[PDB]
Amino acid sequence: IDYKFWYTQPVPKINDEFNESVNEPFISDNKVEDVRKDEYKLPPGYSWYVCDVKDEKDRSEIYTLLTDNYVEDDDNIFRFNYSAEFLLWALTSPNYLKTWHIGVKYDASNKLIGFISAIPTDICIHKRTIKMAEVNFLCVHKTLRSKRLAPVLIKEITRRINLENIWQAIYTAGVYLPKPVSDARYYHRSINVKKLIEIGFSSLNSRLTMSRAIKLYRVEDTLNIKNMRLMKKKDVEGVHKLLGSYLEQFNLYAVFTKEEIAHWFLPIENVIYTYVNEENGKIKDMISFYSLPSQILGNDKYSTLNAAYSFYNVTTTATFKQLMQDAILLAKRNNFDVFNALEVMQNKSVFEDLKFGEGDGSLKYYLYNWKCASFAPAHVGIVLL
Ligand SMILES: CCCCCCCCCCCCCC(=O)CSCCNC(=O)CCNC(=O)[C@H](O)C(C)(C)COP(=O)(O)OP(=O)(O)OC[C@H]1O[C@@H](n2cnc3c(N)ncnc32)[C@H](O)[C@@H]1OP(=O)(O)O
Ligand SMILES: CCOC(=O)c1cnc2ccc(OC)cc2c1SCCC#N
Ligand SMILES: [Cl-]
Ligand SMILES: [Mg+2]
Repeated sequence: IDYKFWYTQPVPKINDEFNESVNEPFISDNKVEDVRKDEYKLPPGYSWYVCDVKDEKDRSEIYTLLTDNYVEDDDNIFRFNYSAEFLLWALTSPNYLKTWHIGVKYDASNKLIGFISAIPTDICIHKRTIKMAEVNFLCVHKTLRSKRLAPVLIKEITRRINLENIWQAIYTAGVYLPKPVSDARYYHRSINVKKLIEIGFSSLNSRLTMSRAIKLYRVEDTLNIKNMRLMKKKDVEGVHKLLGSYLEQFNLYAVFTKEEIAHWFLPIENVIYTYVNEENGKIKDMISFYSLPSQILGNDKYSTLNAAYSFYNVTTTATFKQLMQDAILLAKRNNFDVFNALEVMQNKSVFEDLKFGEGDGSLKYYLYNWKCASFAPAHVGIVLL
């Protein structure tokens, strides 16, 4: 492809490769005073809108746009269906900016037809910590595709981020764009196998009959780490220490403050689940996963796939395998149908033993305005929503 938008942006060209001695911006010495103060032009009949995600009705508009128009799998079986409470959690992290939650309305109907968002975070890339924006939830209504609206949303959010003297961003996508810093496949561990077969995701064969599949994926309802329990506010200092220490080994990770640990990990039912093991007043192990249902397109029995996605997991008292077997059990106890994980951090090491299957996509990780060496996905230490 020609990437005629992306080639105007400060990202690597498709054949660029940089060695470990290079870890810097494409464009440095940027000046906030020089940033354009005018909003980017939209086509006639469309207007910018600043969404207030803490207002239930604006949030509901974003929820409806994404439910009807967001990411589908390659096979068009599923569309992601982030909940409105999830959107509130994802977008109102510490020191978030309302003005980075950008909608576009079609004036004649007053309906939201496009969205993009970012939140601020400190990202460590090859041992250099940089303030970045983490961009997510880019969406154009399905009736307005291939009209070049996405570059207008990208340029408008870049402008507003640059007004805060932030000049780098991190983002992920299942599409290939110039140019990933790493690329991680999805893997899935079936929990409710019969439902996964019925909706057309999992398969059977003459060796693996339905009863044999159910037995294969059966799990014992006993934790390997007996005192794993939901995280509470008392555990924030300990989680900050256990996770922060663990993440320092990776080539790309977020540098969480204590306030960020409280926001990203304290549990919210049907949104984020974090469990900890406390021994002697120290947090020695943690499991976390978030809820991301998919709408099952056209299905008359099931409308929703409830899926848990692995977030951050660290063990110092058990094996990683035993930890992840406990995460699958915790997701099963919370009614999830499947447990999904990327091949980042230590995860790929347990996929075969814990009977995960390889999915069809991969998720590519990108930086904006940063040149550096790429690296294998076990050296990625960040999970975006
Ligand atoms: C310093 C601050 C920096 C801040 C900004 C950082 C960068 C943030 C970047 C955003 C990160 C978002 C991360 C995130 O949200 C997580 S990835 C999920 C993105 N959302 C979806 O896939 C939802 C369903 N699809 C859509 O809504 C549309 O297809 C979208 C809106 C995706 C494209 O709408 P469209 O109607 O299909 O297409 P046009 O308007 O005609 O636009 C065509 C151009 O858009 C480029 N494109 C397509 N998909 C992209 C994607 N996923 N990222 C980046 N760029 C993407 C494409 O390559 C082409 O450019 P090119 O001609 O050069 O090839
Ligand atoms: C059954 C296992 O879960 C998925 O395969 C799944 C479900 N819903 C989606 C909706 C949109 C979608 O867009 C790529 C993918 C999925 C996927 S695969 C990649 C995410 C994971 N795991
Ligand atoms: Cl322009
Ligand atoms: Mg378009």
